[PDB]
Amino acid sequence: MEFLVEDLGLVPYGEAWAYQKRVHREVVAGNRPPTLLLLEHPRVITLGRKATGENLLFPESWYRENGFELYWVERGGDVTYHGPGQLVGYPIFPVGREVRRFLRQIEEAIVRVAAGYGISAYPTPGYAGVWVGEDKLCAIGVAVKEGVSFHGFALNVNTDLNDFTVIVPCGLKGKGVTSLEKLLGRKVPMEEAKARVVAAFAEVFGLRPV
Ligand SMILES: CCCCCCCC=O
Repeated sequence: MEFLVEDLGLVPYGEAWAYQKRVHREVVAGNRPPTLLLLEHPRVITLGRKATGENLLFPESWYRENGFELYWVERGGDVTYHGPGQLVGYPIFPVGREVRRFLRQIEEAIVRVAAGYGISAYPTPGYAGVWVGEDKLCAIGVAVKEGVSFHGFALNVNTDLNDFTVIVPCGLKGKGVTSLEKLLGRKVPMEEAKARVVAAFAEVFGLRPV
């Protein structure tokens, strides 16, 4: 019937990760409703299941020297970047066995958010995440353990898109990355993007937000 939204604001990746795991435990135990965490991270690169050292353009020592944190994680995908101005959403939801369906629902929610801004976005038949033309507006990479999801999505609102140039994803993809700011030619308030994401999730999943 319901999902809980928690706005964590700006939180370091490591502690936010530990929080994800604690939230996940409670949902698995049936002691917390499905939970959508909304937040930002300080500049961080994460390397998922498919990731290798060639997903990094520079040596990894360079990243830490230049203001990035770097972590190896168990989510789908290879490399991604999170940083200020990017709305990171961690839906920690009792999805069961239907992971592909859950991914499609996240995609749909993001497509709805973009539509609210007058932007035509699509999952694309062939590339993970949500795209506007040849550019990726939102990365998506989930993990599921004991039938409950963690990690999630990363919607570019006012992201510093220049920070993506130092990472080199592998596989089938479009040409670039984009943000609501870049597409609209002006910054979009983070509090507003959060509200619209909540509204979109409520609609797609058919749950009332608390
Ligand atoms: C929380 C968003 C994670 C997105 C990871 C997708 C990377 C694709 O290869």
